[PDB]
Amino acid sequence: MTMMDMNFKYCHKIMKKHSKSFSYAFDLLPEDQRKAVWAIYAVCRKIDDSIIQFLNQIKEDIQSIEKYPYEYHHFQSDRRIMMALQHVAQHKNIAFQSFYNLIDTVYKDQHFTMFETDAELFGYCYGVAGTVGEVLTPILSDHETHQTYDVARRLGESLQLINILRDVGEDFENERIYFSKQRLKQYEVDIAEVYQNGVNNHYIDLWEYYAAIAEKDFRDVMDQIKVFSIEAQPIIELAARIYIEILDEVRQANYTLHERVFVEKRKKAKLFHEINSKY
Ligand SMILES: CC(=C=CC=C=C(C)CC/C=C(\C)CCC=C(C)C)CC/C=C(\C)CCC=C(C)C
Repeated sequence: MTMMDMNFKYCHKIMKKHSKSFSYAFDLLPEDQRKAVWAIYAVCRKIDDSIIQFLNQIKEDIQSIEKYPYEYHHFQSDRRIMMALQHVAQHKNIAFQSFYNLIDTVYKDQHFTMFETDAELFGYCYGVAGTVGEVLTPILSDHETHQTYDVARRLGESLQLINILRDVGEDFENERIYFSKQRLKQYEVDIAEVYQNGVNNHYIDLWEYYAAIAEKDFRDVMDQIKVFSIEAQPIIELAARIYIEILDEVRQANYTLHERVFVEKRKKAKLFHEINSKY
């Protein structure tokens, strides 16, 4: 166990801590690719939770790395991750701009006001997850064209959207609603009310209307999975398929707003089999 290794293993710990689904999937990659993904997840995880002196530190470390990839830096933030990322950046191409978007997006959240329109919601989704998918693109593809970044973005955005959908109650508890004012009003939904009195027909419909957007985006990515390298395809199929499965979970929980639903490891394993079986 070198020193890099320990850094990467911390990264890995973080990812497995916070995303049982993506770990499950992405741990099935070649060693080189799965390490890179650990580093990037961790950096992003670190920014998402960073909340404000830490976040500028993380931005500064990343600017360092981008300017002078092959210098030693005294990282202000988390040194274990920045080394792991710096190591990646030496061998692979990192969309630094996408990190800066995510960072920007996370600033703006300290004064979160509700989105006026779906457009704003989809634009948050980009900043929060579309950005991640872009950062990962060079890792999961042999040759990176515009439609490679496009797909991975679309996947990223839809997964974030599936997040929102699972997390509706929890998010309300933390004084956040991600459904847009225009869509709430059109569908006649008061999220405060549903939280108290259970679900109804108007909620289900709004929730089902977003769900439709996700499933559709998921399908659109499956039919373009080829843009990713051959080892990564079934991995990315898996990750996505597990995450759509989250939607049927919420349905069986009757769209509850008083627990995180989950896809038990056995189901995860079932799906790896279905997907693996046709590769
Ligand atoms: C938790 C989970 C997921 C979490 C988050 C996700 C996302 C943020 C997707 C979008 C983000 C992407 C592409 C990059 C990540 C980095 C940032 C967005 C900064 C599913 C697995 C279940 C767990 C770990 C236990 C939870 C308990 C239950 C399900 C009962």
